[PDB]
Amino acid sequence: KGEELFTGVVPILVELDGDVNGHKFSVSGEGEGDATYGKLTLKFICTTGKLPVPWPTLVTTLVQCFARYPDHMKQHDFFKSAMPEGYVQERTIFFKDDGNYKTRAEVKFEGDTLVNRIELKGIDFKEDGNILGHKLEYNSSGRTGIDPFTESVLQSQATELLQKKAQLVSFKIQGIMKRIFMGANTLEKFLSDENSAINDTLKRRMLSEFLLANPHVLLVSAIYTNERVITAMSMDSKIAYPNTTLIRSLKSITHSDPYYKEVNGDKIYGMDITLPLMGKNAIGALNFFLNIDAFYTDVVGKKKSNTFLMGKDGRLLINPNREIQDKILSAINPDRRVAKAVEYYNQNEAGTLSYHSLSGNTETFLAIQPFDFFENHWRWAIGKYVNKSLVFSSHSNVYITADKQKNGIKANFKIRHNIEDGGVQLADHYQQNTPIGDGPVLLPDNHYLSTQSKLSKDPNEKRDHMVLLEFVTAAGITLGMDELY
Amino acid sequence: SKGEELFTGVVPILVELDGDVNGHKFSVSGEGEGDATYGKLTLKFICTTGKLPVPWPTLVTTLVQCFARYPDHMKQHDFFKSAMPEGYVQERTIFFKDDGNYKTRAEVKFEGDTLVNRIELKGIDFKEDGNILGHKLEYNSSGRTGIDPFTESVLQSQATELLQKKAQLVSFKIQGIMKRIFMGANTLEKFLSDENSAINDTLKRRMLSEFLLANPHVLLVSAIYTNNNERVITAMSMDSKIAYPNTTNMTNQIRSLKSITHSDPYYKEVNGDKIYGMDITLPLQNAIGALNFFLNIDAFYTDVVGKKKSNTFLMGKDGRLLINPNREIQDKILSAINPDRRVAKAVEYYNQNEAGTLSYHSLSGNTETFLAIQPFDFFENNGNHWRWAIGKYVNKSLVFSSHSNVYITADKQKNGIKANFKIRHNIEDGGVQLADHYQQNTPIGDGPVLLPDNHYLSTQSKLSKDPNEKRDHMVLLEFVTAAGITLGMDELY
Repeated sequence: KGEELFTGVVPILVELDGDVNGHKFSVSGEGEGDATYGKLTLKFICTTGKLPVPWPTLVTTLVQCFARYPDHMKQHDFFKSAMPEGYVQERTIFFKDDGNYKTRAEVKFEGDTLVNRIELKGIDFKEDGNILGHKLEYNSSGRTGIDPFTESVLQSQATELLQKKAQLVSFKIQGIMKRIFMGANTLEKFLSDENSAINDTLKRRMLSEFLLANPHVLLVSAIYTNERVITAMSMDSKIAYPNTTLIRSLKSITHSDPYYKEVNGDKIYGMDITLPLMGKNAIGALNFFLNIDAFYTDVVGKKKSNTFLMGKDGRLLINPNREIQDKILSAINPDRRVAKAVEYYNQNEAGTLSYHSLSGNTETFLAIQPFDFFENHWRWAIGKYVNKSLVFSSHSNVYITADKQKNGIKANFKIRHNIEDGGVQLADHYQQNTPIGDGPVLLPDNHYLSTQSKLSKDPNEKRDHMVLLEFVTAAGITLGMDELY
Repeated sequence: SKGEELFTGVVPILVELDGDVNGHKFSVSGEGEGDATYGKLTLKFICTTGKLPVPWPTLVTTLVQCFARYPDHMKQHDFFKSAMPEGYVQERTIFFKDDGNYKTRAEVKFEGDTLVNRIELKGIDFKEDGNILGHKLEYNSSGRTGIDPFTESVLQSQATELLQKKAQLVSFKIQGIMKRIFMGANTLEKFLSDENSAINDTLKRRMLSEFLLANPHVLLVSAIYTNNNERVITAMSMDSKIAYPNTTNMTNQIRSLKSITHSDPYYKEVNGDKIYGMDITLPLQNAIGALNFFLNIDAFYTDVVGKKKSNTFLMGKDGRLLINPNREIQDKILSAINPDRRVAKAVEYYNQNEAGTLSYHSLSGNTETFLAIQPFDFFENNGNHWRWAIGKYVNKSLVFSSHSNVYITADKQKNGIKANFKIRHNIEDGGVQLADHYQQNTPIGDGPVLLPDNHYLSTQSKLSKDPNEKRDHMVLLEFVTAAGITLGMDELY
């Protein structure tokens, strides 16, 4: 019921009202979540001026409702269950040898927006100490609480997953293209030389069917060299038969370089694939225009995603950002490491690589999956990429446990903040979540939530601010008493 | 590594152990198979000298990491396979705390198609009344001694998701194949529907043959004309050749047809072979005739099961096995094959068109099986009729057993690898018997090998017995996988 509210991208708003040692301040946040992937993209601004505390101290306080719960564990999800009315989330954060935060928040829906209103009160802080003195670092470093084996598992998983998703897109593209070429061959067999057996009217019906069976094709023409051309074209839902006009040397399948075709007032990106009708080996040729733009949803999906389709020389055939379509990768991105992707492509070998992204000043991890769309001329490649600095950052964990007396959940965990020039500042978290409203909620079995966070800055934001990117995922030993926990 | 190429399929395993522990000489012979693709090992070990003087669990690490599953991105770090086929020497010293120690030297190499493991083991300084020589260790692991709950949470969740995902991926491929059949069938219907056109029967035969050529999962197709020039044009995909057989009161059932239909699955006799399939019959404002084709279900064997046998099945109405690795249970219902009533949860998933997992006891052996069911429509109803389901299953007791790990590190001097690890054997009335392992592997041949970056190998093992084996023996099932922080240490630490 609440899971249903987290099916697409959800707009996030967060308002924090804070007072630490008498220093009052306010933080406003905006962004979006996708629980399908556990992705959180957030920007926070301090509206009162300078923030009196380090930004890292307020991350756990500033939405576990966007945690990715594997389908087998979607019954242990209280955060989404409490939606749409919401949940109260109170914490006490003890900074060792310093003050403590007391937070009370309300995470609820206001229309399509998931809101997080927070009241925070801090006391007993040292004015010269790591918090009020701003001596904590912006992001985590060092091996303090990182299990190498655990991180090995998770990293290997991430890399395999990225590689697999690229493979799965390729297969889907190949499926679509296989059918086109299979049908094109059949057309070739009938249109070859069925003099009388096939009258032009019957030929046209075969051409229209080809288009109907393969919506990724815009038009198809049989060019006979009774020099003539029977052409069919797909206008919206409707097959029309335009009267084009005008081979010989052709003796093998060929395709044009991709280009834009003007149909109506739209420019459609595609390519012309011409197949000879020979006969006695050149009776004519069959040509069709492959609508590459018709693959947008097949490559990128219904929601924007980090997927691209790439051709000869690293040319972007499909991309979420339409502005870089038809542009070469190495000509758009200065980072010369991108050339590894064209190299993978040219060697018809799948593989990963790292490069700097123009969009976002982030290190990007990219999986390239080359594939032949017909059995380097007939070769494309899928690209799946992700924020490298996020995906291979350390995981912090919270052991979620049910509190029956309060129809809710509880959790205790330790955040370790890096101190300037050496050492760790402990922040001992105590949490209790209670639903808003007396409706049925899912009290879960014990399980873990695992978070990767990366802090950054908006180069164009003049005010005191934090950009927060996170992955949040749920894991548990729930169907496996076979290990004897 | 040209070695990895030797581990592409299932590989036969043989293991010979020659043992001496405090003067008690013994010999162990092992047989089985590995698939490095999945990290799967299936082994049976026999003691040929009589009773084994040591507990079987003490010998599982001695009695084949060449079969570890290495992710593509970590392949350059697979020393074990890179040393093949010439092989590697694997020496260990195993210190049993407050007791004796094993010294093993083994040679893991190829002898023909068989990966062999010849082991010489020498044990000294053991207490005759102690956990080893006194047989006071248990058969399998128990208790929370050295399992990180979080780590096991990750791995278990991964396993469950993976199993569910693989079922989904087979379903899509089946749907792909079926989508084209029905797309082509519709086109046939459009052309064969106008008998009053210039579509001569000869042109109809060509369209029918193309349909078969484009869709090799179809055995034959017939256009049955009823309401004028009573005739039947049939094409059949014979031995790589499209032939045109000549058939001549199912004429009123075609007259009765008012939507697409399929027969119940059955076996059709073509030549001397029974081909399992079903008839799909499509009508040509009434009923000019019908188009019928026979869907060869057996033609989906490789699409469902793969080139190597695997734990996949294709299931129809009432839990009927359409495709299965074991051909003997084809056409049989799941609930009528397996006594375990929990199998009915599959069938329930199927009827509700909802994916999900379940547990049941496998006829196979005495194994608890974990099964993911993925229902899917192979044609677009509000009823079943046009629904199948994929089943992916695995040994539940193995997949959700604890993982033991070894930190593999390179030894540059000896052109090989090294590792230290600790196994905790459960003591009968008691606690844990530590077994501190020290390992050093060196290649046999003087050829190039891959010295790896540091990484982990992770093993799940389950010990069992063959009820029909009268001799002292161990049945060992294992998963072995490789994991590492290789392309992301900087972003991390």
